[PDB]
Amino acid sequence: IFKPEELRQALMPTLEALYRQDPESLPFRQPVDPQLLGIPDYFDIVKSPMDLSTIKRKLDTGQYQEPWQYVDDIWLMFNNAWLYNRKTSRVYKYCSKLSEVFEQEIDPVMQSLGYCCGRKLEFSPQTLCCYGKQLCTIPRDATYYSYQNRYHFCEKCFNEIQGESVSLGQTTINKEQFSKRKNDTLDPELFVECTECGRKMHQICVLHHEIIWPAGFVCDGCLKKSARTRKENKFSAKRLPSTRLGTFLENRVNDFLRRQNHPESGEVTVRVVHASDKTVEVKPGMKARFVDSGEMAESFPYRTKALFAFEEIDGVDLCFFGMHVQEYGSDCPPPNQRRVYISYLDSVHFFRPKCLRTAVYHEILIGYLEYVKKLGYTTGHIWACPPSEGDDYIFHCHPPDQKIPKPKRLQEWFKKMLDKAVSERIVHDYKDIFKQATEDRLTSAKELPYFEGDFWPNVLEESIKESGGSSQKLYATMEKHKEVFFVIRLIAGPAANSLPPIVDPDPLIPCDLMDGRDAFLTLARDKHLEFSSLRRAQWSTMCMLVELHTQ
Ligand SMILES: CC(C)(COP(=O)(O)OP(=O)(O)OC[C@H]1O[C@@H](n2cnc3c(N)ncnc32)[C@H](O)[C@@H]1OP(=O)(O)O)[C@@H](O)C(=O)NCCC(=O)NCCS
Ligand SMILES: [Zn+2]
Ligand SMILES: [Zn+2]
Ligand SMILES: [Zn+2]
Ligand SMILES: [Zn+2]
Repeated sequence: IFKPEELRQALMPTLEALYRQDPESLPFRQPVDPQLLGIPDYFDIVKSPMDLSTIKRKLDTGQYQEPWQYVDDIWLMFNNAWLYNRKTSRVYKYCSKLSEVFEQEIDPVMQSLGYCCGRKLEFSPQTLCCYGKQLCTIPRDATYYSYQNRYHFCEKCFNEIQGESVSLGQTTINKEQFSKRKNDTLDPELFVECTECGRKMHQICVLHHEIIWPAGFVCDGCLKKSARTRKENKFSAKRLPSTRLGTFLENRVNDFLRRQNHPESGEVTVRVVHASDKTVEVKPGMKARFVDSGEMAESFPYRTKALFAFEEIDGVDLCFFGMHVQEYGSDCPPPNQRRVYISYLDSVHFFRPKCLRTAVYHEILIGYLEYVKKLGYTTGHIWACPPSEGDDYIFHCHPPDQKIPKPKRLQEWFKKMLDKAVSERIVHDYKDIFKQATEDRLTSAKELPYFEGDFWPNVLEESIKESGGSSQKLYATMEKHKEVFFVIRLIAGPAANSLPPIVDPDPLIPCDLMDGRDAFLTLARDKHLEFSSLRRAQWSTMCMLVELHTQ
């Protein structure tokens, strides 16, 4: 509890800053009189009225015990006006102007009072899909229909359907049973209370995790007064178990950074966090065509691995790169034998120094190619596909100012990586899929490597059925999409035919969270672990690392 004069003296200047906005302030200076103002339904919408005078009064008369209560009322006033008035209206835009003045005023005042910040924070809104169509989606603030907070429909494709009954999966629900609502909900950030001074701070600002510091949160202010420091965070990236692969990659990266000798470079940590054996099954079209006649294996075994790179930024771990791979060993049947495929990779653009970021991503990929080559994998495979809009390959909720490359830029990026790999004599050469097939004198679809989740298994299903029994347009399909599909020769020619068994020295690593991309995306979504800002990514990394350490 601060002395009421202490609060008044500190906060009143922020309130005056709003008052002295003419004419913007005027609509907010006195309690809304619904009838006088010619608006009867105001209290049907606004259930907790608030205005400057009411706030001034509570402030003058010591009704606030702590400054966030003042901030909450200010924001209640603003949201009341944004709620009742149209986006295009006068009062709405006035309100917006006041809120901007307020945000700028309030932040340094709150910090003067011993707080992390004075900002009002809320999480990004989740994207709502549609059960009506494959990748239909609902837009923020626009109206939609939902059932059991589970089945949602865009206002268009909801009214599309003839009649008054919807079908969810095989049971039938009257339209009247759906909720009509706007996608305008934003969840506030959480606070944690200093156990000594009692100040409430943003959990993400102070990075307090209950598992890491179970004794409780104590702010930096209180710690410094008694010359204390937080107990060490033992749930770090560095303390995750090492592997031969992780070590090899991180040595390559850090040796590169040391050669560059750029100011303010940090050490990179690379960890393999999952390794398990899986199988890809041939889909029904291709299986009817070639498996049932014994021309192709019904399935192919591979090892999947997930790996991540971390850097320390402002004293804290930051996960900035992630990748999953499929590795088809020497025991695997043709056509997949001794091949690696990149399932997906992703990044969060906070790496320092910026001007070595791309270089470092390339070093990770070149190192990985070099490593599997050494094990006796002959060939790498890359599908250059950027994420579609609003999908994330690995990291939930990217920074809005992280641009997503289009296909031509992404293709060139892989080419630049591979060209460096060739000049280092790691990659022998590489070709697009069409040229490679030509060189291999390929004649049938059963000869194409068959990877989990890849383009070619799906397009082959489509092709066989379109042609009513089918390979017919295979060269044409390859030519058409060729720029997107890289085939990378690690071990060339006669040497590729007489190799010893592939023996991976690294053990299996059971981690369900990292068995493919879905589980970590789901976790992140369910726990508001975004990678959309430096501070949120630092929080999300901290939580990810606790999860990886605790199993
Ligand atoms: C693939 C990836 C690691 C490469 O990123 P990168 O090497 O750091 O740099 P990019 O390819 O993003 O692009 C480089 C520059 O183009 C800009 N840029 C990227 N796309 C752009 C676009 N479409 N329009 C305008 N500018 C663009 C970036 O802002 C960057 O500018 P800068 O010189 O200030 O750094 C990263 O783009 C990523 O994680 N992307 C999303 C996932 C993805 O595309 N995965 C592919 C799966 S195969
Ligand atoms: Zn804060
Ligand atoms: Zn729809
Ligand atoms: Zn404190
Ligand atoms: Zn530089």
